[PDB]
Amino acid sequence: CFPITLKFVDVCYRVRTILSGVTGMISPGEFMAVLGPSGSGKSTLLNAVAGRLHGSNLTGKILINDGKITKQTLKRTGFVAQDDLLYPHLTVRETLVFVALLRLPRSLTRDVKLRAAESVISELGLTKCENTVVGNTFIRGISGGERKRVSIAHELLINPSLLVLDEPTSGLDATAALRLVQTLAGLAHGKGKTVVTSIHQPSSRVFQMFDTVLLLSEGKCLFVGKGRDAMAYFESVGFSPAFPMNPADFLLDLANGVCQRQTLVTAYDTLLAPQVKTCIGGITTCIATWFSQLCILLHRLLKERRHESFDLLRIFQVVAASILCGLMWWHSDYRDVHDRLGLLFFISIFWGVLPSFNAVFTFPQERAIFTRERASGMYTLSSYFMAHVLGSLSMELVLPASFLTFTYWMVYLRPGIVPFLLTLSVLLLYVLASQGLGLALGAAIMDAKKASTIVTVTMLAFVLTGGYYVNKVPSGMVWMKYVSTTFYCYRLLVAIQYGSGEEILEEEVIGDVGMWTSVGVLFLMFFGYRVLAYLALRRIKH
Amino acid sequence: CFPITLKFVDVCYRVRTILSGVTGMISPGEFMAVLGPSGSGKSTLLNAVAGRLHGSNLTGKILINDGKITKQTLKRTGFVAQDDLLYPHLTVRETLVFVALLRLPRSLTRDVKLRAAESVISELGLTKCENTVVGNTFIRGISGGERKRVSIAHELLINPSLLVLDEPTSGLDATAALRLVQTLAGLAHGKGKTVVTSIHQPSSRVFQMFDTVLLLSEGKCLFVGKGRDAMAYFESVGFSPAFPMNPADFLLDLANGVCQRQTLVTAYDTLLAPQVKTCIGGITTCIATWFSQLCILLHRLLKERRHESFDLLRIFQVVAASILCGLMWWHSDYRDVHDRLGLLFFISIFWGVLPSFNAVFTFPQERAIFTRERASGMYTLSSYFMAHVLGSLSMELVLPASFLTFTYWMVYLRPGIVPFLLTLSVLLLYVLASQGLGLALGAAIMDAKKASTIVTVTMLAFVLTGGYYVNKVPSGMVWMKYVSTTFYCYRLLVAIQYGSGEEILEEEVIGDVGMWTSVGVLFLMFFGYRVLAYLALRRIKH
Ligand SMILES: CC1=CC(=O)CC(C)(C)[C@@]1(O)/C=C/C(C)=C\C(=O)O
Repeated sequence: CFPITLKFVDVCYRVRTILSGVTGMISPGEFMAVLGPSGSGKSTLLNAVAGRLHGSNLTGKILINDGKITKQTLKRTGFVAQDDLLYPHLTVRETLVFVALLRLPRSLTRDVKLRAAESVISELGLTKCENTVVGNTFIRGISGGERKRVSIAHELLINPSLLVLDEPTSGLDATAALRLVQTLAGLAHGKGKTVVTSIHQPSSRVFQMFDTVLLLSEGKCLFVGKGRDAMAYFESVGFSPAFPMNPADFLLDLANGVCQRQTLVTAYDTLLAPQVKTCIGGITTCIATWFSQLCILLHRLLKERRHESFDLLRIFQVVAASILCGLMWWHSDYRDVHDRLGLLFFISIFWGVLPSFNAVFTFPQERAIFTRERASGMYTLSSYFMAHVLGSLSMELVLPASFLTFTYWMVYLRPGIVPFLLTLSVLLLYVLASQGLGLALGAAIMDAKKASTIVTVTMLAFVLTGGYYVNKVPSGMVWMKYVSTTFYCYRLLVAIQYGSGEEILEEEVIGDVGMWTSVGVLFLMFFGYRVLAYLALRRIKH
Repeated sequence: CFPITLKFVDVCYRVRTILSGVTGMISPGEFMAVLGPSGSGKSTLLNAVAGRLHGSNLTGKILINDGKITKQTLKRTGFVAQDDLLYPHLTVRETLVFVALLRLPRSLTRDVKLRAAESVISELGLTKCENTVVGNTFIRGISGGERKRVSIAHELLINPSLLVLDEPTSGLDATAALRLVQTLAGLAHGKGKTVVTSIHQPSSRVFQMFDTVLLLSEGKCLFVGKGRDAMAYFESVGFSPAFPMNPADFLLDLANGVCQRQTLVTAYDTLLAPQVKTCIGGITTCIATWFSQLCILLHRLLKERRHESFDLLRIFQVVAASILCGLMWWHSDYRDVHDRLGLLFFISIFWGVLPSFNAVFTFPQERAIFTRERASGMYTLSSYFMAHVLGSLSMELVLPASFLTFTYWMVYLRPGIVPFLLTLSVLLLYVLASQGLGLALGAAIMDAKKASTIVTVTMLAFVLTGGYYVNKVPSGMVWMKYVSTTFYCYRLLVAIQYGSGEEILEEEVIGDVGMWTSVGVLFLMFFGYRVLAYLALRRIKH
């Protein structure tokens, strides 16, 4: 009930000039294709007419519906990008319901907000595959011609009226590239939209689906016409095919100089180009809509935190370490101290290296998805950060709580329920204070290979200064132990099992720092590493 | 000076039947294309006519030059496969010289064996790019249209006369797919070869380069003719295009039933198919040619072992560990034993975990290249295995020999040159006996992710039983220490630094196993892990 008339009369985009003099207008109900050679600037004319390149070095009068490009007339414009950014473990129906709860406004009820994710299922051909998982090339899911049809459905929830795609039929085979163009011509004809696209190398019966074409040979345009008379035009200039050929291949051969392009630029500006020119509170509301954004993001990512934590090779490493501790220290005796202290220091190494090494892969693997979803009005950074914080400290407390229950009663540590719940609490605090070091380095580096070798050097300096290997620290590096997390875990485990002398009586048992000082620093390192992981994600200003 | 006439009259290939009734003959000097839909069995007719599918379920009379397919008439047949398997760090000229020394026979001199790798450089268009490295999508090297032109040059060194390619112009852009077909039509015309290929979706002026075509729609063939009269044939049956279209797109549309295929199969067998039927010592020699194969393989892989060992993130981890050992134990004193024993056990952990973790990535990353090169008469397994054994024990002795020289003289171990060359020898033997555990597990599993978690569990059981953490092993797992490599390294380092009492006098200093028993087991584990790594590569029978 509201059409749209795109009209651009612009001039060059100097980075060399990518575009130089292009022009043309698009009416409602008109499926248009923009085709040229590779590296000719057809990915820039689309990207600058949806409103994503402006200001610095782009001058022109790209005007939308006899007006001006505005934030008001930009919510009704969907730019389907070239690559697909989806979560693998979600199903196709769960993908489009979680997106529908974030894109659509909050004034609507939750009965039409998931009804409008149901008609988009049937408007495209996504009805047979609404229960299989999406997957990737690791997880066997939907086909490649349907992942593109989901990404088009991501942009049709907001009901746009100018849909600008960017090479849709690239990578698709011969019969899904035809069927995807057939349903895009149904949107422009049967619904009234203004679909604009750029096909790389169209086949012959894909070129019969177009209503308006546009050539681009390194800047300047050669033909802006209806498309059925693209061959009747070029024979008036003196060009014709010498053998039966695809019409989209002849006029794409004319663009890069191959004759059978100096006289094509000149004849356009004198015969065809001066013809289209003639047609020219907010207090208690912003709190409750913050927690509404957080409850949706904990349910999207719940299947992703479960695959990341409960991997079948991370279970085998904990099962294999829980039997070796239970067999080398089987039925230990408490009055030989040098063995009991080596049990309590292996636990501090093992649960400081595993939560901290696997946490550097969280943010580099999702920085391409996040920066697309953020600049679409779905969520800010403070609610995407607090869904990885709260979603990881609920799933990472399952394997160390099962390591210790199986081990504590075979290796014969202190009996009773009160020295067991103190050993469980110090261990689970040391797990949470140790993956914050992984989140702080993985978000300040943004490379999973350069940050996996700095977190290894960092946890090497925390082990050697933990107080077990070297006893006489050489008077210049005594400060090095007060910043290591392994030092504060190991001196708490010994204080629970032995206390302060009086029953074992070598003053490795008697500590030097304290009992409450060691737990007040592991909370300072728990909150202090999630702040420095947020200030490094704020630093990437888009 | 020896042409070849391929002639196949075969019947079905039942795995459902992929092929069912195809036939046809190819003359010398005739560039032929085999085109059909995806999943129609055009990758099987090529793969079975070069001589790579036979015996079990393939029956027919595929005969070469009025004869029979034989090992004699199979050296002159080059099957250029679909994917490219090249080493990245070699240049294009060094790639084709190392292959020319292996493919060509040994009776020739080494003046024409690299002259025949020089004319193949100029016969293809590989003259401008004969000095840039090959690379991959990690290392910036040659373009994608030239990596295919190197893989064609890999097969033209032996000078074939029947060149069978398999989708060459797949992934290439619009103007390198044309230029690659133009030089393949020059081999069939200007040299006299018999080029057979299968193009996926040819453009219009690529289809003008063909001399003979063949359609395949799920088994049976529809047209075997000259190609220029493929449109004059189908109008005699009653099919014609309704709009101007690529001729390779009309008759590929007829294959999968789309009309504008029941009457096409019937009309072929009655009108066109009964027309092509009417035309129907060794003792001292095998030693010296083993070492000649080994000297070529150490020079191919020398740039690959250098990138695998001297990576700039593996240098930083050794530099960062050599300063922490030199600063925590700076100017150590020899008469406090509990600190000196913790220096000697960290060294045993650090150089047992690093050579053994990085050795499991050697054989899984090169099993696709090796099984193609082996079944081409280039090398056997015993000379490919002894080039990874001898090429890795020369490059892995550089970082631990520089760790110990910087560390031994700051941490103040025993003075003199004779206790230093004993500490260097025990360490370098423990490095070589530890990567054999990586080569044994990485060649018995053939997966870099499943074998990286078993080598971590294995080196966890070797640390806890090494004799440092637990002193009183609980009487049932005392056997577990005699198979760990860390136990035999750590008890040798202590025996060099302290001897057997008499100057420090706690019997952790006095050993229990011996001085020569501990070095005779580290040679048994040095030779015993390269045998079990060869018997697991012999197990993959092609
Ligand atoms: C050998 C190994 C494999 C694992 O399972 C993880 C772990 C961290 C425990 C370890 O790296 C052990 C390291 C040890 C014991 C000490 C150290 O660092 O000085």
